[PDB]
Amino acid sequence: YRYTGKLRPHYPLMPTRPVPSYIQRPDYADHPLGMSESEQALKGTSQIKLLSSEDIEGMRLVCRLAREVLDVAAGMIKPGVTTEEIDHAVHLACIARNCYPSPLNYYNFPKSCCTSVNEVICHGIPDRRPLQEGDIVNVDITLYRNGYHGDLNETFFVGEVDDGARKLVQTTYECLMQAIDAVKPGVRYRELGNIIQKHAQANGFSVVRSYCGHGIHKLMHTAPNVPHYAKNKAVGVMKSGHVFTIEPMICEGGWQDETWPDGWTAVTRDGKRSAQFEHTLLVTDTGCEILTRRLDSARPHFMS
Ligand SMILES: CCCC(CCC)[C@H](N)P(=O)(O)O
Ligand SMILES: [Co+2]
Ligand SMILES: [Co+2]
Ligand SMILES: [K+]
Repeated sequence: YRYTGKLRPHYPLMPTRPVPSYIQRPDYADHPLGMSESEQALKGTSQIKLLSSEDIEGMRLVCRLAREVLDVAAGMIKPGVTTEEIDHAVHLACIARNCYPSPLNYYNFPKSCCTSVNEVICHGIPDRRPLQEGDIVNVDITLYRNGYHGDLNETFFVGEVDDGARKLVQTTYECLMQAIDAVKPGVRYRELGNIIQKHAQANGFSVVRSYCGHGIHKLMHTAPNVPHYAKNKAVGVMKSGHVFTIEPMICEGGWQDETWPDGWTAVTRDGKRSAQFEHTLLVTDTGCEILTRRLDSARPHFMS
């Protein structure tokens, strides 16, 4: 394998972290290949679930807890801390909240969160590499509680970063907020990518195409599929009761991605940097509730 950038995996990994048996587990947790019976059963569906009041409560809770855990991880970002150390803290933080770390054994994913440094687009595996001054790092948190998953991520600065890093992360955040702002009943899911690409491109960045936002509730990933690029073919129209994510990945260079031989780590083919933010959103009668919103600050971590 020829790496696309300077980053390399830092192995061996610590042995897999166990979750106490009293934490309720999603169906794939114990599947030998980490496959989900219920996602298999609904694979290929276009029908978007209208959540019940009890579902909405379940989603509010799990998403609030996911936010808390992401916030635990943000508090750790600094030069010298390994992504593994971050994952350990995130794993304990999930357990402490009576939640299962959703990524753990999802299609055999080895860790409890995704850490994506620099040219990693998404799904980086926490490992022995210490964070370095000037890195950007996304931490992606997904938690599972009482039958519900809650999904969010933020990109962070590691010490002082260059102007190019500032601009990429800022623009990425602005792309997310511009898309969220459009969400309300009657809007086509395919329109969000127009908004995202328009802003990214205006700033000289490209929009990853291979990974999309998604419905989320009882399944981790389900309808609708939500592309972040312009003129996509997404099916569906927003209605009050819909729950989905928007999670744009934006890049310094080209949009093209490839996967490391670990089967997960998605990197820019050119080796240039990529940033992402993600919220889980509930469509309301009037607009949208940001279920994974920070409660104790109006701003994401990179802005302070
Ligand atoms: C590799 C795992 C993928 C998933 C989380 C897994 C439950 C991510 N949080 P995503 O949907 O890519 O935001
Ligand atoms: Co996520
Ligand atoms: Co997601
Ligand atoms: K990245």
